[PDB]
Amino acid sequence: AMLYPVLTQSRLLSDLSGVWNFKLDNGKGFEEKWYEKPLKDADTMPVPASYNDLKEGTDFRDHYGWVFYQRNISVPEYVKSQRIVLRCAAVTHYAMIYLNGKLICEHKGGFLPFEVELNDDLQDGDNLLTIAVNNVIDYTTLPVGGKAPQNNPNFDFFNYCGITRPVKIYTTPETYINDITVTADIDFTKEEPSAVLNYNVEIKGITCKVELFDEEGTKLSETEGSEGTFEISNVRLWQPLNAYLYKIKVTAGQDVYTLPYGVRSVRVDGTKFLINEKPFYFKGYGKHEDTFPNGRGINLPMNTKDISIMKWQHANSFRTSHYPYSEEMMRLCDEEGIVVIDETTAVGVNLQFERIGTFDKEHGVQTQEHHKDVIRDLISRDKNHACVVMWSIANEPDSAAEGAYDYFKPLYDLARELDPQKRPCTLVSVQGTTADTDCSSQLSDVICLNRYYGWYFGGPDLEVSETGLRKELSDWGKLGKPVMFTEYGADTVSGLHDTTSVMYTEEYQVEYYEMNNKVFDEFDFVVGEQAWNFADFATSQSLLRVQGNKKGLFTRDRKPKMVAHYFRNRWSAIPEFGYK
Amino acid sequence: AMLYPVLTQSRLLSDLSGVWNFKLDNGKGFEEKWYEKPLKDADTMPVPASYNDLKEGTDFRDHYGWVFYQRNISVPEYVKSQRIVLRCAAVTHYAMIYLNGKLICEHKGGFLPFEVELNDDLQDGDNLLTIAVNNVIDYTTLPVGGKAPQNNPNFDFFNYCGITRPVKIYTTPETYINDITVTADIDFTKEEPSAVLNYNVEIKGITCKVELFDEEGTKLSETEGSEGTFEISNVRLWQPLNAYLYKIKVTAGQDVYTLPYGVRSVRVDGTKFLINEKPFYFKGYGKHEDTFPNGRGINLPMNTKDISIMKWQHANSFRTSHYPYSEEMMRLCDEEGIVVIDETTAVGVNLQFERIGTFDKEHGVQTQEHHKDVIRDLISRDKNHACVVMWSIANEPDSAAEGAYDYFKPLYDLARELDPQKRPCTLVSVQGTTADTDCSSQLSDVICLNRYYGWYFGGPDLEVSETGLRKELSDWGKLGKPVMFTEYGADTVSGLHDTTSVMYTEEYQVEYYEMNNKVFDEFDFVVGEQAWNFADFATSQSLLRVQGNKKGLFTRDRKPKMVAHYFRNRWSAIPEFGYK
Ligand SMILES: CNc1nc2sc3c(N4CCN([C@@H]5O[C@H](C(=O)O)[C@@H](O)[C@H](O)[C@H]5O)CC4)nnnc3c2c2c1CCCC2
Ligand SMILES: CNc1nc2sc3c(N4CCN([C@@H]5O[C@H](C(=O)O)[C@@H](O)[C@H](O)[C@H]5O)CC4)nnnc3c2c2c1CCCC2
Ligand SMILES: CNc1nc2sc3c(N4CCNCC4)nnnc3c2c2c1CCCC2
Ligand SMILES: CNc1nc2sc3c(N4CCNCC4)nnnc3c2c2c1CCCC2
Repeated sequence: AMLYPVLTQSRLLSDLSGVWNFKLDNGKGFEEKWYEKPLKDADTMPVPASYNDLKEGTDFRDHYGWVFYQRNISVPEYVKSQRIVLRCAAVTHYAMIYLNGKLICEHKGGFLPFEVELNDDLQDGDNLLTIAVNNVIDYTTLPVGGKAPQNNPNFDFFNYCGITRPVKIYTTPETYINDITVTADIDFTKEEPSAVLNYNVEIKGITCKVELFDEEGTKLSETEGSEGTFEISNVRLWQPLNAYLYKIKVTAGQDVYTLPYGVRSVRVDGTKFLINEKPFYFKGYGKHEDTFPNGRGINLPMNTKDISIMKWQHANSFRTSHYPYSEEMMRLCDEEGIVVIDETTAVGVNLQFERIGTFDKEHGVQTQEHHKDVIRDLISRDKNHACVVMWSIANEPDSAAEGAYDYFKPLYDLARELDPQKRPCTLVSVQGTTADTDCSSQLSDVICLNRYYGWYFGGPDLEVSETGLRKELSDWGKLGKPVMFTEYGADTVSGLHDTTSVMYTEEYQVEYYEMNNKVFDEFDFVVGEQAWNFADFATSQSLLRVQGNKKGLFTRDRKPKMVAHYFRNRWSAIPEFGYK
Repeated sequence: AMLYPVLTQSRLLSDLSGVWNFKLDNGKGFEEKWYEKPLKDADTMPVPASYNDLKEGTDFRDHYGWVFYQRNISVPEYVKSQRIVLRCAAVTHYAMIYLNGKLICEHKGGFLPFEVELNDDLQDGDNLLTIAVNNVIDYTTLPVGGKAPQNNPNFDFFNYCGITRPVKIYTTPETYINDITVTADIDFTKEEPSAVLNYNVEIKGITCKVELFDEEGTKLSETEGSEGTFEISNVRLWQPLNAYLYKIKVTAGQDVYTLPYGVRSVRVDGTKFLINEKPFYFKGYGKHEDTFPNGRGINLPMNTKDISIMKWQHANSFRTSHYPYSEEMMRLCDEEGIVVIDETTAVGVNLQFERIGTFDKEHGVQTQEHHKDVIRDLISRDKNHACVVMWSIANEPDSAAEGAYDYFKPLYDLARELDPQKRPCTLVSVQGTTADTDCSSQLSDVICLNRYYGWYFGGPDLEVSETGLRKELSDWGKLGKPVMFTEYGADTVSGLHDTTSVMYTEEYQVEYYEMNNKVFDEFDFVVGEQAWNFADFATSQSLLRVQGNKKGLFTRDRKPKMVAHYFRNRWSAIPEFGYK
């Protein structure tokens, strides 16, 4: 369980972000005890941020192995009173915290938070904090390092690493709040729908009371109970592009924490994805925590810029593509009313492109245990987010291979059981699968395709490509379930133009999406269009990557390609609800 | 009078185009007799083409003065039988032909054809042809060289010079055809309109008979008479975007020449520009004979490409901006059905931007005599072109200054009297004039404005700019005449993009034209929208020119800016006829 550190009367918060000392491991790093003494001949390195692009030459950009972040720490003795904790929101890949020279914590997983307490190794005076980060990826990591001394991603984005998100120090009373959970039942029956919310607070280390406020701070109800309930008639339902967030003050044993919460219902019904009992239609794109020169590092300004562009463009949703995003971005979609598809680090679980099969148990992937710890850690983190309407177990696994069904079912189950809101589960299907062959047809509530008819398939022949896409999508309808496209797009170099289009031209990109959009619009069970990608992003080099991935509607610096004006006009004529 | 040299049973045609010898005058050129001996230490230089960009360094690009083209010539004695003529379709600025060392011809005016006969200095064997070209521009040239050793154009395009169009050698019988003229009267009354055409052939140095064919070569009528007539019931009327061209074989004294001709009526009526008695609406742009690295040189392929793009874009017209275009392009618009506004070299007749006034007679411009010879030479050349529906006496003269009316009336008159079809006359008004102040309000059948509300005026404030444009255009309506915009646009660097537009961005360009187009659409007396410019073109350097003029809808190599897709959608929903 991981609550978002905030400033409360009961808890303090001090950011450690800034320029830290930094050294690339030379192999002999751990041998000598760098985590013991202050790094020598060190380099400077802002935190929070990916370090790959922040220096010059390939030696930083393409480093294999470990790096050492190092910074000094010092708390006021008058604080030992309360509990001292170190929250690392995300260290890409493996983290190893040393204080004063001793290991204190260790973590696997580059995109989710982890904490460690400091009360009993926090010395007096100036303490030597050391965070060593490893970037190696393999068949035991999610995301999955392939075989082709260098990391070779089995995924189409660059392997940005370092202290990707912030490192803070918060405190707490000795017995504290540790995990608040809230769910809602809404009775749309009444012409003025109302709702009953179920609280479930948890403490560790006494009386606990719950206060419920409205948008403006107006209190409206109170109760006591580490597992009580609450009633709200004439309830302001959170809605896509129309967020309403209540707030919640849990006072419990000299400790109080506040939580926003939006009241809405998610439910699949036949070929309809329903939000607050209405037939939604996804409009938006798959995104990437990718900016220059931050790498995958957190970027509050671009977060707001990205959401400003989405509203300008008349979109309503995005998918945390290939990894969970920052907590800040998740809260922002709550405030702004952005429907989010929250997705795990499970990309590259596919060895298809003697031959080893993906789910061979001696020579194939070794990810299921960690895949489970991710599903749990992620749902623990974002369970209370009204923006989250669905979960994505994995992006493009070899889901039509043998071993496939056996791999994923234990993970779907774990997901369906750990979501206090029992939200729809899916996985994003790669090109090649079909209704009959895809283990997703059974395990998933929503069929999410990534199809590229007009690019990989059939490009530059958009007629032949249309025939293919009708044929395949037609078949997908026989499952009687909601199907949305989570990726489709074409690599386009901003600036390349032509009257009779050729591939890579802004005109070819617009035509591609006209064909796909025409076919989408023929099937009432298509409940979503999400283009890949929102914006150009960095990938590993290869002959097929024109200085990265150029499938964005926008450039890496958020300037619109012609296609961005095509979608803005199309999405403006398509409602959040009732499109079918 | 100048007929377009073609291949006829009576006349031969041999192109002299190719790589000629070429030398930049060093001042001492004429002193020594370069036109006498073969140039020494010469350079290579294709003809036909502007020479400025065909070499490296500023020394070619920015040469002040004379250059010497030189090529060898040799005719088969068995030709002396017939008349031998040298037709120079266009030598930019001043031309001076030498044969074997003797001057044979001289010309002023860089954009119209001129010929000279060779029978009596054409030696036997190999003859030394020499064409010396001068690029100097001043208050006595059209276009007008300003005061700010270098040419400073008082016009916004680069001063490309050299043998701009081709040099050929044709022959003729001794008594020959010299100028055919045809006009038409159509009786739209009948439900199957018919027409009577009036021939007017001219010979110099005998029987002459006229044959009339249809599109496919089917003869349909014959007659005799150097000034006879002809009748055609159920006539195929040439029409915008629907050309029908009859042909005409004038056999006369062992000499025959063929001429295409289209039957259509042009007539202004109130606030309506009527073609074949219907209310036309101009759709298109102002263009420039500008390609790389040809300079202003002729370019048959780009001519066809430009016309292909216009049909793709759903345009119907263009203006020979700032100079008459090649004969080939003029014939092409006949074949393809492009309405053309034929315009003279008279740009820069405006000194506004002790102070000298434009039409001061000692210190101002000295162009009226030549301006007249241009009006005559031009109408003599293009009189029979169905594509030509209007004449432009001058682009942006100081038409609201004193002396203005006196300057232009003699030229309007000369124009209105020399057009066998009595076609509408105009001049294109610069920013600043108004209905009351513009000598064009009286002399012109169509008010043609060049306004820049949104750029020079008011940019980046498109609201304030709209208020200005409504205010001014409103007033222009009080004249009860047809008003079309012949220029409006905004400098746009292909590739610069933004969601919240800034000037120079493809998005700002599209918004500019949306505002102007909205206001245009409010006034039923606006009969035309022609954007400036069709494509990016070269200008003299200055702080206000981003590597030339970037106001094109297309780049200099004909690739579309976003705005080119905005117009194509708008023009597709606007008819050639009946828009009002
Ligand atoms: C019709 N038959 C084909 N089907 C396919 S599929 C495929 C392929 N994957 C697709 C799916 N993406 C997904 O989409 C995005 C992207 O690819 O840009 C990624 O950014 C994103 O992270 C990822 O989710 C990951 C990788 N990569 N390369 N070639 C192909 C290919 C080809 C053909 C025909 C021969 C040529 C290649
Ligand atoms: C609203 N008040 C103004 N009005 C005007 S007018 C003007 C100006 N001319 C206009 C008209 N063009 C014509 O249009 C094209 C073009 O300009 O690109 C040319 O290519 C084309 O050959 C030619 O026909 C020739 C030149 N050049 N520079 N500044 C201005 C200016 C300015 C202001 C305010 C201050 C800033 C400058
Ligand atoms: C794991 N992600 C991928 N998935 C796929 S699928 C497919 C294909 N197709 C699919 C349709 N059926 C016929 C064969 N052809 N070539 N490459 C691919 C392909 C690739 C990758 C990533 C590595 C590069 C190629
Ligand atoms: C001959 N072509 C021009 N015409 C014009 S008109 C105008 C203006 N305006 C017009 C509206 N009334 C208020 C003043 N301001 N600045 N420059 C100009 C201007 C220029 C040129 C060419 C040289 C550069 C400037």
